[PDB]
Amino acid sequence: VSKESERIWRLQRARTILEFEKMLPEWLRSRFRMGELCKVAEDDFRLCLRINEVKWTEWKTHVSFLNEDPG
Amino acid sequence: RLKKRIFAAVSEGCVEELVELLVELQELCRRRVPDFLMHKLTASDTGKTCLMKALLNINPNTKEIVRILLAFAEENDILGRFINAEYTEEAYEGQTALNIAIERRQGDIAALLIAAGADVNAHAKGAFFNPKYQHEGFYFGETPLALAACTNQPEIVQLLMEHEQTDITSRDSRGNNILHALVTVAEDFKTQNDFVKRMYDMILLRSGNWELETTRNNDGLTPLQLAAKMGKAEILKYILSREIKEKRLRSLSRKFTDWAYGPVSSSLYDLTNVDTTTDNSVLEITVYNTNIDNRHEMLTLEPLHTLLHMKWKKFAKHMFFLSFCFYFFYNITLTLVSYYRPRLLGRMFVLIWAMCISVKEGIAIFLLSILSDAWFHFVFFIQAVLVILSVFLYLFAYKEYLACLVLAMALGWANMLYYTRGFQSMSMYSVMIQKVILHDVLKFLFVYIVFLLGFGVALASLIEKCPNKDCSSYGSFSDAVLELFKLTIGLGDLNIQQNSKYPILFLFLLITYVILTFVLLLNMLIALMGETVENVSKESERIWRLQRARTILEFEKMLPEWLRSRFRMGELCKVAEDDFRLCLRINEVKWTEWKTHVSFLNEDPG
Ligand SMILES: COc1ncnc(OC)c1C(=O)Nc1nc(C(F)(F)F)c(-c2ccnc(C(C)(C)C#N)c2)s1
Ligand SMILES: COc1ncnc(OC)c1C(=O)Nc1nc(C(F)(F)F)c(-c2ccnc(C(C)(C)C#N)c2)s1
Ligand SMILES: COc1ncnc(OC)c1C(=O)Nc1nc(C(F)(F)F)c(-c2ccnc(C(C)(C)C#N)c2)s1
Ligand SMILES: COc1ncnc(OC)c1C(=O)Nc1nc(C(F)(F)F)c(-c2ccnc(C(C)(C)C#N)c2)s1
Repeated sequence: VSKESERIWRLQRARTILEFEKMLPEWLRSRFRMGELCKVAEDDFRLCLRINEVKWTEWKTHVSFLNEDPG
Repeated sequence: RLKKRIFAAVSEGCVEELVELLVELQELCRRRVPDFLMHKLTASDTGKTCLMKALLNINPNTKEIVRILLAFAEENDILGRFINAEYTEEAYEGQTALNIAIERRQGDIAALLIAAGADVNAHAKGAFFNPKYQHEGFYFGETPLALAACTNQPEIVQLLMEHEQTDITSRDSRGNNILHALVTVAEDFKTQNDFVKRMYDMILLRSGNWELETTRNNDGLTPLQLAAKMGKAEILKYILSREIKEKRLRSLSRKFTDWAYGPVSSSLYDLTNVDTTTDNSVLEITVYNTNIDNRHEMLTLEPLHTLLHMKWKKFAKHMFFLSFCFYFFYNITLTLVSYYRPRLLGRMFVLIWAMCISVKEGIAIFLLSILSDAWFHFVFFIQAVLVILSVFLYLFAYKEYLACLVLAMALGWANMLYYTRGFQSMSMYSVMIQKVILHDVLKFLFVYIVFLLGFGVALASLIEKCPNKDCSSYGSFSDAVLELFKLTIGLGDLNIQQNSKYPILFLFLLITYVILTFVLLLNMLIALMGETVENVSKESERIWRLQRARTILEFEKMLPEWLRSRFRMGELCKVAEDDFRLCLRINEVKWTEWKTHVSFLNEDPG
């Protein structure tokens, strides 16, 4: 139950978040609507969500980009 | 629209001919001066140049790209302020192209940029490189040497230290030099393969001198005290028991074998900033810091363990037994004064010792997590306060002194735990000082008050106003709350006759309350027990060792200066040409590592 607690809390929170998001008026949802447009290719322009993660157990090297300039 | 073209041609790298033609066009536009060229060569939003964008995007043709860029920069006498350019944004301020070349593990281009004249002291003084807390940003040391050593690039660390203008004794914004940074980044037993230990040893031997290790950051900590502050058990074990076997760097060691004959070997350990004779030593920091949860493994290191054992066996055992005896006779006198209360030999030794304890523990509190280590200070102070208050109320004409006197007697017999925590019979109390006081008892109290109030209302509501014992002990809300409390205290009795219009609903709610309070109590019970008896015995032994070290250091602070100098662990030993550092001798016998003994201070053992 140590972990089962986290399981049940996560499930209840997800269901609560989704039903609350359903309760809002459409204009409020359009106001919140996380995710920003991003050009990915010639004409792709998809709604992307930026996720800055820190994996402090890293041993590798990264060389790729879309906007190499750190945001 | 040429800036974006140069940046795209330099980031994509699909062909260097694109950037070659674009640079020809740029030079043509420049002929019709340096500030214009680099304002067209940088991004005004962050300050990044095309060199950083070329190194941030490594591709199979990036070495030729940086060669082309540096050739074009030197062909215009601008390469000085172009290879040394740095970000301007608040988050990544100070980051230059050498930081990016090292963070991308590009050694060849790094040598190229250092040969071209990129200053090797560029401090990445940004809010991303100096995070407020870890896991939000990347702190390596704000320097190319620290970045090369933290990312496990000993080739670049050699390339950086063999350079001429490098500052090995450079201190970043946090005050850290390279060694504080290495201590900060060092992870664990087998997580980072102990490469930080390798870099620490290599950088300390390269610059063989005591300045890197005797340097205090902005918190007044040296790399050794910084390994003590954090829970870096591996780096602390390395620095403390560090034996250099080279002939020139022997004075850098902190441990010196001087004695080996066969398997027998008597080794000296250095106790300069370790043996509580200074401001705050590895011993003080390791014992008193309650923010690592690793003192179990750091207090068993090579000099610290024997230092604690020696202090104990030398004076702390005697002081501890003497204080236990004094408190035991204080409690016996208190018990005999409380039993023979006047409803005569000495009833003031109680009073003088109570005032002594109150002032001592009060001064102890005044100089300060603080409910687990410094817990007994509060209860000893409260007991002494109760005693002196009982005396004051007794010499006044108060008959309410007996309550405080009996409470003080009982609380003193309870405070007798502090002396008997490592006796295997007061184990559960010693560990539930930590377990139950944290949050489970307050969660239990909140839920129990909710149960009590709700069921008090639910049961008092069900009862009918009756002509004046009312046939019901669940009368007003307070009587129902009292009956319920007495119930969970095993003081009551449930009867089916309570003068209700709904006796079955009343009985249902009463039994529901009983069962719910039992569930609550049993949750708290299995929490307080949490047996795993092997692990709970580890916990009790660990608590005993931690408090033993803590009280050893407490007792060492009470002695005067002359008694401390008369105990003074550590024999003075000459370890170099003229070093003469206080050490601590430890004899060992190893029957496995058979080696010819060429490092020693004395050739004649004994
Ligand atoms: C080794 O222990 C002893 N040996 C011989 N005699 C003794 O007492 C005569 C004792 C002893 O522990 N006495 C105590 N006194 C008090 C005081 F409240 F008065 F402070 C105690 C106390 C304090 C706070 N919370 C509780 C709990 C949670 C248990 C409740 N309810 C109890 S406990
Ligand atoms: C935080 O809890 C509270 N705080 C303040 N007041 C309270 O009640 C006054 C309470 C409380 O728990 N009330 C309750 N109501 C009812 C009910 F009759 F509705 F079923 C309870 C009940 C009765 C019988 N079997 C169960 C289960 C199925 C769980 C078992 N086994 C639950 S319990
Ligand atoms: C209807 O009863 C209940 N309903 C719901 N919850 C409950 O408890 C959570 C209870 C209940 O009986 N509680 C109790 N408390 C205490 C106390 F320790 F405080 F004295 C109890 C007690 C009293 C006297 N001798 C003992 C022995 C020596 C047997 C022990 N051990 C225990 S009994
Ligand atoms: C005063 O406490 C005692 N003193 C001396 N002897 C005792 O044993 C008889 C007792 C004692 O515990 N009596 C109890 N009866 C019951 C009941 F289930 F019937 F409600 C209890 C109960 C209530 C709620 N949740 C549990 C769980 C699920 C945790 C279990 N298991 C058990 S507890």
